[PDB]
Order: sequence, then structure tokens, then C-alpha cells
Amino acid sequence: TGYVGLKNQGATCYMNSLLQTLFFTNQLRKAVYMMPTEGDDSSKSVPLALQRVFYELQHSDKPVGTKKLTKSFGWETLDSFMQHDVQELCRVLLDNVENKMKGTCVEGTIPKLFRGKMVSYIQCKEVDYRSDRREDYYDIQLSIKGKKNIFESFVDYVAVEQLDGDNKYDAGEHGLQEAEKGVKFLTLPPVLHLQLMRFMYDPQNIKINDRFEFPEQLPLDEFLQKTDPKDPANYILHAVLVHSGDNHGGHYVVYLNPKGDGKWCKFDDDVVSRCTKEEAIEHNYGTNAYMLVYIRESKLSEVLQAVTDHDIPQQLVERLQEEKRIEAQK
Ligand SMILES: O=C([C@@H]1CCCC[C@H]1c1ccccc1)N1CCC(O)(Cn2cnc3ccccc3c2=O)CC1
Repeated sequence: TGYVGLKNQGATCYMNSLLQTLFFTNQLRKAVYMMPTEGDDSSKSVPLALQRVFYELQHSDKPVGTKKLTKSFGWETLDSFMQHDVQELCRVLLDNVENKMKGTCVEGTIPKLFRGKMVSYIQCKEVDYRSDRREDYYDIQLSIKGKKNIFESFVDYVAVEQLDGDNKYDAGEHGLQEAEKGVKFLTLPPVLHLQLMRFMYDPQNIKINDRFEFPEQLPLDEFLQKTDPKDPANYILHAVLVHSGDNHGGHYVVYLNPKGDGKWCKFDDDVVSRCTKEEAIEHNYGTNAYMLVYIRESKLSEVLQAVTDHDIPQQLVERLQEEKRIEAQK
């Protein structure tokens, strides 16, 4: 494959999986390399740690470690990974980066890549009164219980909810009305991070293992309030984050097609291997997926830009090799 894996150094669960995904987000990798981090602390800085891991993954011929990372962002209790979830670990990661790339030539790259626009609204039935509001999203959680494929989920996500009596809406000025409450998409970011909800709550959490399908190609113009010609919302599956187990244990993996070309690889901790399209997609409908990444067709070449070794500044490169030199002593 040419690509190197991450070391299994404890119960990082999904962290490794996620990291590989961010690594193969090339415009994110480049931008991360451009962060001003010569003044930062070797073990306490998050942004420096993510540089180290990315550099290491690009150059090392030996599985890469991640202890300085987990130390940087301070998840170190016996279950701080078991009890958090991926959107969380992501946010911790991308907000430290968002904010470091600020008054920099690469400022705004995170929003550029991940931010989308929602409009959420309530609307009174009998009496006339409307409440519309814009929200920014960096990821989307989709339900699965009673859903066969992603299309159903999207149709369910934008579905209107009813606010019938006993649960009517406080129009305040206009009293208690029955109301239709819904959400609509204005825009979808270059990179779609969709999470599946396979962990529920307290009927009596439980990992749902119910069959749930998803395509290599995902068309989303129906869900946009306004399509445009000349940039449709057509999306190319890039990565499939997988887990096999229950609410007590399991094993986490990610299937990736890094160059978006449809040549897939499985990343099992320290063991990358080629694999079929079938093993990455269809074989994880339910050993099932819990998060998917899509990139917009029109954006692929700009998101998966080639990354030379010259793209790392030398001040960085010097620094890291130094840290390797010291940390080579018995
Ligand atoms: O590793 C685990 C847990 C760790 C403890 C044991 C179960 C394990 C798990 C859970 C669901 C699927 C696969 C593995 N993960 C990673 C993936 C996810 O984070 C996906 N997600 C993400 N967001 C949600 C938001 C609302 C409702 C449900 C979910 C949900 O299931 C859940 C937790």
C-alpha cells in the first residue's frame, strides 16, 4: 500500500481510526503543517502533536505512536475514551487547529472544509407566526433504528415534527398553538462527516447492529432548499469507520480510499492492507459502520491535493527530528 499504520497503545478506541481519516484529508494536512508552532510546548500543545503524528505518518516506515497526543489534550482516565464519542474527539481536535490557524495564511481552512448551513424553524398552524433560525454544523448525526438506508435517514432528518396538544408550542404572545417544527439544509460542506446512531439510551447504552446500507455515490440535491446548476451536491464515499463488538468491548477499524480513486485499504491499528470495495462498503452494512466521510465530487481534487515532502516547512522538520534524537536514549 505504501502507507503506515498507528500503534495500539491502549484503549484509544476510535482515535486511531479518526486520525487516519484526518491524515487523508490532504488540504487539512497541508494547512496543519502551516501552523506557527515553533514557540509551543513539546507535550502540552495539541496542534504540535497533530503535526508530529501527521509528519510521522508521512515519513515513518514503522508504525507511529500517539501518547504525546493523548497527553496534549488530556484524556487519560481509564474510560475517557470509552465514554466520549467520535464527534467529540474530532471537535477537540479541529477546534485547537481552527484557532491556531488564525491571523495566518491558512486561517479559516477548518470552516472551509467542514462547516455547513442549516435553517431550523417552528411555524404555528392556526394562528400565523414563524420562527426561522440559521445554524452552522460541522457534522451530522443520523438515526438508523427502523431505517434501511441513508436516504431514509436524510428524509427522516428533514421530516416535519408535530407539536400536538399536551405538547403544543409556547407562541407566548399567541398562546398555545399546535405547530409543525422542521429543519432544512441551505448548504453542505466540501467534506461530509456523517455519524450513525448505533448507541441508544435507557429503555432498560445498547449498540444497535441492524442492517443499514449506504452508497459509494450520494446525491443530496433533493435535501437542499435551493439547488444550483453547475455545482450539484454529489458526494463520493471516502472512508468508512467500523467497529465490531458491543457496549462492553470491541475492535475499531477504518476502511479508506485515500485518493478517492476507489482503491480501498483497511487500516487495522498497525496493519494496513489492500481490500475489495465489497469489504469496505457492503460488508459493513450489518462488523458495521458508525461514521462515514463523503467528499463533494467538485471538490475531490482540491481536497485530496498531492502532498509533497517539501510542503512541510523546514523549521518544523528540524524540530521534530530533534525530538526523535533525544527520545532515542535508553
Ligand atoms: O466507540 C464507541 C462506543 C464505545 C463504548 C462501547 C460501544 C461503542 C460503539 C457505539 C456505537 C457503535 C459502535 C461502537 N462509539 C464511537 C461511535 C459513536 O460515537 C457513534 N455515535 C455518535 N454520535 C451519536 C449521537 C447520538 C446518539 C448516538 C450516537 C452514536 O452512536 C458512539 C460511541
